[PDB]
Amino acid sequence: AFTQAPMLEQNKQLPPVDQRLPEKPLVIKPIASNGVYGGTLRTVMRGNADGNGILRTIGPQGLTHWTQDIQTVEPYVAESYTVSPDAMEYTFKLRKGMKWSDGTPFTADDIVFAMNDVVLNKEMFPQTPSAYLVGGKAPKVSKVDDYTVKFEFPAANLSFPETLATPLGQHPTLYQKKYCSQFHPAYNKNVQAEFTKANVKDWPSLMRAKCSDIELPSRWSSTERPSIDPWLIKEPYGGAVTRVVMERNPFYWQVDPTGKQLPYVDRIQYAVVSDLQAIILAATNGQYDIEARLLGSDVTSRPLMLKNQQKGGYKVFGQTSANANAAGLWLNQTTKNEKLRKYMTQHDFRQALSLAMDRDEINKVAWLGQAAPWQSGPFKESKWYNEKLATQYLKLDLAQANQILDRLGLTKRDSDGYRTYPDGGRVSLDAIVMIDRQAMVQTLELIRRQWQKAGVELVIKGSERSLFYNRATANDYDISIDVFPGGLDATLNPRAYVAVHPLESRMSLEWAKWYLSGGKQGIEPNESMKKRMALYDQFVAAKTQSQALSLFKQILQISADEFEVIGTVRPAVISSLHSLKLQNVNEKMPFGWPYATPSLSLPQQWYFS
Repeated sequence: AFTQAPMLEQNKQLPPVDQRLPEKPLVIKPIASNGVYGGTLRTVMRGNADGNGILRTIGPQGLTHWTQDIQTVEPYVAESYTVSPDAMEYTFKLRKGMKWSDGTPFTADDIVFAMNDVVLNKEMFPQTPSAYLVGGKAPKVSKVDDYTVKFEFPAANLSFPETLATPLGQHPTLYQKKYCSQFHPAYNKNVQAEFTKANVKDWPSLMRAKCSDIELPSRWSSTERPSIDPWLIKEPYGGAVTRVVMERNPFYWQVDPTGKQLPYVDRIQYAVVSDLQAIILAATNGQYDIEARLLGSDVTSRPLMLKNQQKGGYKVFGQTSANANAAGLWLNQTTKNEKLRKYMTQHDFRQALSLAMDRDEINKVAWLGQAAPWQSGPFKESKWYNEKLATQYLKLDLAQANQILDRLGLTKRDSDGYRTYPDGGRVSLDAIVMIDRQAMVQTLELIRRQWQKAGVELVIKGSERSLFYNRATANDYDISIDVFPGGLDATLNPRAYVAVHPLESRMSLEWAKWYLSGGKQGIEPNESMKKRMALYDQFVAAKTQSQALSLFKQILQISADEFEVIGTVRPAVISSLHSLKLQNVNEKMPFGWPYATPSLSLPQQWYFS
């Protein structure tokens, strides 16, 4: 029934293609055209700790997969799934006859092993990955038959199919029972014997070294770890290698609509390059068939990328980042500065700071005019769009900023012209920033000059990553600048709207610590934030789509009313490229880690014309 790549037909030692495929392979409809076999995809990683560059090239092979427009998911590794009307139980049907890369059967036993003996095993994971929890509670995972697996959660868990389409939700398909059980004491009663050979103290360390985890280097550094990936490691991603090579999985489990077993492309070759400038040089000379991850953020490179398209033989395409803001101001409402805190906690003070900002200037200078003014809210293309959350207080209005600050009682000036607190002291805010993030540093320098005209002093505290994070978790900052997620991914990454992320909800990480500790640690949030946290717990456990929509829209509305975080610009278009010869790249796909882009575009159906 099916056909195969010439390089596999060249291999007389493989089983027949019909026996390498499942009985019912997943049929992949191409982005643009039915493809032809062959070729080597040339791409690039920066340094030797860039393993997600492989994952975002080949794609997580999860139980479900995002649609191209990322509005929902469809069965992927699973042939089909069902959900109970209370949304607590998900049952997945697997593809009979599907095989791992080593030709052995892929069955419910593998999913149940991955969940019950790895993911939910507390020696392996003392903290269970949140992808498999609802309100912090784990499901019961059970084998129904050789090709059916059931997940039973203790509360409704409507987001689970979406979670299973993200890179962090792929554990269910990551662990082959046969191979991995060798390193597990419930199966290998002599496993302690493997420890010294592998230089490990315990079996979780052995399991991580041999069988790995979503983002561990060990995922890509061995050639013997079985997978269901479209290409397989052949020259591995060691810590000092200069190139990685992957080759088609002869047991890949998908066909195109003509019955060709995928992928079309035979091999992927990754250059490992230490200097981002050398990557830009190579890319703008056409040496990569795809680069849609590393170059797109450096707006300084777009002019040369565009100019050299004809010379290099490539096409630039623009992608919309999922992030709502490229460099947003997180205002710390639990700042230890008691005089400042009296104003930081006032909505109108935060409003005044936003009105004193000139986002057109920030865009022109920091982003070469390629971004656009924006606050924190989802984009119009998102079902979560809230006009107020997106666009309030965006236009420069220095007169109104000063009117508000006068009304708040900050009229007395010091000898330098700055406003002072009633009790004395310059109105001054410390902003922490990671020094190597140049556009963010430049953004803060611009805001510093702009806020001077409102009589407010911004003190830039740039540092390397460790001190930047240590300052945040120590509650030692007034402002922190970093991205606002939520343009497209608001429910996946809600950190700007409700203080649930322990490192990044920097309207107050002490508030987040209170939320995550059941109120025993951290600092009790204000009523509007406690209300959102309660709504968020209700949302995660919502029993119907309509209830979930209502609850999360309410969170976004309260966030808009409170105006806790101040956006500068939504990201410029992400400049990506592919060779003109490379077909079936979805140039309309969004950009983002939750969709593992560019692999969202189904690289197994890219092909060379």
